[PDB]
Amino acid sequence: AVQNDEVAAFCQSIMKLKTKFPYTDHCTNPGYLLSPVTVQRASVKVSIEIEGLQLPVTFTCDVSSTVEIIIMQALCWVHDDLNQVDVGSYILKVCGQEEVLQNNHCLGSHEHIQNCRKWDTEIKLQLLTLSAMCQNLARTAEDDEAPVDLNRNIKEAWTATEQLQFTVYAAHGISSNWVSNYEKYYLICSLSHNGKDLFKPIQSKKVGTYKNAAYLIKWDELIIFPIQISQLPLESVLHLTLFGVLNQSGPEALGKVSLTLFDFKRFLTCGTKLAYLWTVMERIVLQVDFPSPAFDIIYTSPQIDRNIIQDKLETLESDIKGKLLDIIHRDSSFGLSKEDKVFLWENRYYCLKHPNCLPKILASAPNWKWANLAKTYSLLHQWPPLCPLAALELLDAKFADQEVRSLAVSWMEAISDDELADLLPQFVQALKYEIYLNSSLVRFLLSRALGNIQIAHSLYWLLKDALHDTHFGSRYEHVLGALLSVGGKGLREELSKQMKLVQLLGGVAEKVRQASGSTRQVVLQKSMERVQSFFLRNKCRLPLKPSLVAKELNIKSCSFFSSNAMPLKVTMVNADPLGEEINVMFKVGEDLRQDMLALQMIKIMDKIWLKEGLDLRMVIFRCLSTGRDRGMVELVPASDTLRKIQVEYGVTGSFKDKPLAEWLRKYNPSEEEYEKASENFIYSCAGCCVATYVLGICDRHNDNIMLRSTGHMFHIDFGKFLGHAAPFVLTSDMAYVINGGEKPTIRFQLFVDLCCQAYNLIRKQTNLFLNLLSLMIPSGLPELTSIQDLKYVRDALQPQTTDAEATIFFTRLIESSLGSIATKFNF
Ligand SMILES: CS(=O)(=O)Nc1cccc(-c2csc(NC(=O)CSc3nc4nccnc4c(=O)n3CCc3ccccc3)n2)c1
Repeated sequence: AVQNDEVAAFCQSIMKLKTKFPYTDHCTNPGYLLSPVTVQRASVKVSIEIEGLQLPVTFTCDVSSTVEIIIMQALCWVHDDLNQVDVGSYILKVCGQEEVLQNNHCLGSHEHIQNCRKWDTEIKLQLLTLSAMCQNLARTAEDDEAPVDLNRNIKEAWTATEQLQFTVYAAHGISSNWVSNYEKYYLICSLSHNGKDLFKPIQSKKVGTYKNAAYLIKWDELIIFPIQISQLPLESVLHLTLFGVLNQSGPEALGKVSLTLFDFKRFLTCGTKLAYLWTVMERIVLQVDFPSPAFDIIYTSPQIDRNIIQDKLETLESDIKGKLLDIIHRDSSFGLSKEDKVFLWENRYYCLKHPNCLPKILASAPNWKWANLAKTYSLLHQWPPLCPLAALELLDAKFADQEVRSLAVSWMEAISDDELADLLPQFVQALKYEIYLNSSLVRFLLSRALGNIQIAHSLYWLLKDALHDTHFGSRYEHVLGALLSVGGKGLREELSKQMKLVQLLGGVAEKVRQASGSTRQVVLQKSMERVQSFFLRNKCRLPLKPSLVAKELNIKSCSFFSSNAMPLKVTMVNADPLGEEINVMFKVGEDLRQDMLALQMIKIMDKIWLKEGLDLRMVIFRCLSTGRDRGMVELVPASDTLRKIQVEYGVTGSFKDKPLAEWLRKYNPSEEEYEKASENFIYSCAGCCVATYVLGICDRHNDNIMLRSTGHMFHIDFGKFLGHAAPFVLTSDMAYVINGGEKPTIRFQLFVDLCCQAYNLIRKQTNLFLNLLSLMIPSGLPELTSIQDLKYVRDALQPQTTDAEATIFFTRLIESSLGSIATKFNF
């Protein structure tokens, strides 16, 4: 009955958000995907199709020049004098791909450009105007005008002395497999804020089902906490963990319930409140009765302190300033001893010069008591703006305060769509630490989605994948409903076709696995015919890369890889005849979400390196979980497992060093071509080695390691992630490729330099990797479950030590990985 009120006011806020994104604004409503930029620290051939020219124009562009000047370098090839064409109208799309280049960005800073250079493929763009560039996704006047629908006494609280108490009445609708399995049941009640218990939990008494009511458990027990309303922060949560002692022939948790002690309008919970814990998907109703005074108790925030605290200061230098600087320059807040905490908290007004340390300060607060909020808030308002990545820590569970979080979101406005897009999973998890449906965060994400179609696309797939969390399933239903609503008729119809495609592909995969031995191909062709029927009545965009528009299935290219998963090779025809055909893997019966995380962490190491001008030539491939234990995976062309290389070589010749080199000589015959390709191997192997050690991917064998024909090395099956007890292994044929001989060369010295440089550049961002892995804890991936799992990664990243002693540390890992051939080299 406030739940309906809360939703109603959300919708009101979301209508008001929409008014800032009118259909007419091409900036915020372009109707097309933007080709992604990743800002980079020389020259290239671009081929541009031009309307009314039989041949496309090919010329050299300074990779450093802006798409804007390139657009008319290309009008200068057809037009001798360009006053009689409006350059503004013209845009540049990638051939085959309904994605448009960003005028005010470098050519070199586009993902599509960096990728072509890496693979040495033809950059193929199309010159065209806004009028002729597909806009089927654009929002309409109807969409903007349309409504938002989804899928008296006053005591203040600081004066309220009433002790927090409530009666756990009953649970209703317990299944009959429960009434057999367990005799008695019991609730563990837990009171928390900032993700931590305020008091030790209180157990209810142990009670069986009520007389003549096998669907009902009745406790009718008053529970009293040793705390009064005054002492409860606004974001205080109640957690009733229902448990069940097994009948003869340790009681198991049967479900959890969340209950905010205040509601969205700051009023304390009064009266009877119902919550729903889910077990299949069957709905049990828990009745908690809170007191009903004649009066409403409302949380009021303290009186604001306007004092501005600078100018004259103690400026003591007894090494106390040095110790403060030491903890300011500490990698992170992780491991920070209670002593380091009080020290910071006192010299906090001296730290005002180093904005990105605020998280250490807030985590070193003595408490979040009403009294002390006034001085913590004063600081926050005079505090300088934080880097968006630094602010991310302030949306973790640790900081539940609504002013901290809302201010973290204001600093984050600074971030580019292009960087947020690779950070969306973390942001979708953080939504579990907003106790209220409306919040600065969900408005920030919904407003970014309105303004940028890649972000709306990715939010879609990530919210759908969060619906499956039984505890937060309802929160995410309302966030999804608001996104789908505010996205328009255009966006939703493509997302429906996209949903429809993945479901059919999943059906096909299930049936192919069910089919046994021969006739598996015949089953694939028969099941694929329904997808053939689906494309006959629909053009559809590819979920993995919605820039690609499939129109048709190519059945004779459609295949199944030979594996326990039996993944399918889905080949599709591009709807643009300027395009190349579409190849993806659809895999069923593996939870891809962890594969997705490995990839993201690798991609962020890439970006960190590119930032500092280090290019390790990394293969960056996409993976999307479409539901639970299924999704679509990018296929890398002209690549093969290490195993398969060694096997092929084993048939002719018995030299262990020769196989990788012989495979690369076959696809790169010229000495220059072989050199270019072994150098791609040096660089990409180095990135792979660093990534393997930091992320703890210790599972690397001849099957997990892949090799593109161009020389680039990469990993595919991230089965073991953050693994505990040489973390990477360099075989003798890997060594041969880097040396380019069986004796060592300065190419091996280039390999170690690259490993160490790249390693230090990741250690300088230790705090980003920790925040990005903590924010994924609530996601329920098996080997990322506690704040201990992070410590292994921090341990691997060795942050106390200089770049000098880290370089010695990693160089010793390389000596160790070489195993027995290590003796051939000099360290
Ligand atoms: C310009 S174009 O459009 O015409 N070329 C193009 C474009 C896109 C894709 C393909 C394509 C078709 S088949 C393929 N893959 C291979 O050649 C190597 S196999 C393999 N590659 C993996 N890449 C990544 C992530 N994962 C994988 C994985 O799992 N595999 C399968 C590994 C395997 C080996 C042996 C038995 C079972 C599974 N790319 C072409």
